[PDB]
Amino acid sequence: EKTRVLVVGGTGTMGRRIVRACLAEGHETYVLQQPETRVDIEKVQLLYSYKRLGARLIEASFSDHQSLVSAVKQVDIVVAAMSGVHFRSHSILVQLKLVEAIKEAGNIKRFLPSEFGMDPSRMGHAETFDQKLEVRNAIEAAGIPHTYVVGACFAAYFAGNLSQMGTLIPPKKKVNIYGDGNVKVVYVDEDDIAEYTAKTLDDPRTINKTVYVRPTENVLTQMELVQIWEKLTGKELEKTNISANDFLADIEDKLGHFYHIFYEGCLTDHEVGDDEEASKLYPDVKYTRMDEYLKIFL
Amino acid sequence: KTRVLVVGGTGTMGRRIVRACLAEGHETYVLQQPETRVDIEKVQLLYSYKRLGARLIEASFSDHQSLVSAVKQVDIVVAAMSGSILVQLKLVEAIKEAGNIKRFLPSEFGMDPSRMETFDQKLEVRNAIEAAGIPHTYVVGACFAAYFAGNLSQMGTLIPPKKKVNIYGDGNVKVVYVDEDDIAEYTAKTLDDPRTINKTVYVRPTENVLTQMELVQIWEKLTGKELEKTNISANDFLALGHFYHIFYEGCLTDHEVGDDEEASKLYPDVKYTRMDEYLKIFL
Repeated sequence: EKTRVLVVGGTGTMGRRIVRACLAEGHETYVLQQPETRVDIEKVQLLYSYKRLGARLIEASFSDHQSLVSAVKQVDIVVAAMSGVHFRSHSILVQLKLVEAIKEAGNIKRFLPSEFGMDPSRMGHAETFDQKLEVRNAIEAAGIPHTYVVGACFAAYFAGNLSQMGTLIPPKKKVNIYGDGNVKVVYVDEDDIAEYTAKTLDDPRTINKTVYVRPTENVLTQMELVQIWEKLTGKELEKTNISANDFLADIEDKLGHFYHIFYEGCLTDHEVGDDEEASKLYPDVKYTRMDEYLKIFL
Repeated sequence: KTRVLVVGGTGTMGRRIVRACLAEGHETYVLQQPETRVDIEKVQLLYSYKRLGARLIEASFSDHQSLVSAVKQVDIVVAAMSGSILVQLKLVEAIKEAGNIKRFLPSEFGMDPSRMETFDQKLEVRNAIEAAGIPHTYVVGACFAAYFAGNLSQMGTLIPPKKKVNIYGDGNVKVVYVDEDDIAEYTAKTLDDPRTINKTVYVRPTENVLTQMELVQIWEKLTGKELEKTNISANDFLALGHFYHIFYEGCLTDHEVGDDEEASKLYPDVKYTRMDEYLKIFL
């Protein structure tokens, strides 16, 4: 009656939260560990800390198809979390090795690919979305049941820096505001994305569906967010409004993923049913409001 | 209540010291240099310290006055380098200029550079420390278990061998194997202990003075399997560097230490991790 979950990418920013959420939810949790992590002091100490909490380590490589199928047949569900900072420009596409291994094994009840972000296929008029769309097309062709978890703006990347580029912590005097800071955004603590992911991966209501992560009180414009900050610090920030016009679309150096969120409005340009939204399907997840999220920075 | 500034608090050894200081009750400070603000792993780490009670001090190593400013906020400075050992000299000159530091522990937790390229560097740092007048403690004398024990002292890996193990020599050369968290804990009990001021403290928990063969058979008792041993002579050992002094010349226990200078006897309430227990997580 307990679900066996394999987390692929268990040592990344988002991967490690999913490993810990799956353990906190009672899942028998398996963590893919590649051959090349036996020389990496922080990856070994990280992987073996999951073991202390009950996880299991299964070694396999992505280049080695039999070790991948040998790996996914020890589990019921596969979650991939393969984007950001310990990954590469194309390691989303490496999930096609996983889909081809999952189909050969036949036992997989669900596959949750690396999707935690803007819903691609809402992005036909803008590549990250093409790699994620190609991984979905392979999932669906192979007949693997899926959940896509989408719709979130990572708080460590857009909230803790007041949506400032160039930094991950609040600025001391200035803040650039995009447009009129009037575009609604969905700032979410990545731990909440991970907890929602671990509650949904075996919920029968979400099989072969998309699950939007939009906890209501954290739907917030950028100026509403920096006003949660200004209030906490008691200090009003100097605000340069940046117009849609001012367009780095040319050969300086970076994204313009920012333009999709803070100008297009594309995280909140589509109402969500309460049968498609994570805060509503899992109301027991006391998600982190952004006034509490930011307090750690004062 | 001692205040402690931990320089290098995001390294593998620094981060254990920050947590050991906070656990002992010290008022622990960690530097956050300006290069940190784009690095997500350092940022998660640093603010995970704030959540446990530590305070961050913004400063940079190329701006002398913020280091001076940073060491004035605190009584004791512990450096732990893993990120370059000679940047402790800039630290030494700021600690001179601020004059308020009761004690400096420089980055030294490996093997003692008086037996003794990183030791010309550790000794240059010591001579700056003692030229400058700064009361000091040198915590030395240990093989970190994550580099020499979990792998049963195999090179190229950090997890134990499946079926073949290499034995250096007869494997009857005594080595000292210490969990790095006990190095951090000892480092936290010692930084303000009146007896270790201007002394050198040896981390040599007696039950973890082991030959490589004795360690390989702590593993053989846990698993109940015998590994295939290939004995590798001194001369066959050819391309650390450091493996040859530790395992063929026995550098870690040429000198027998007194109970006045050794952490497990100065602090016997520290129930250090034995290798029969450190290795359990790998089965």
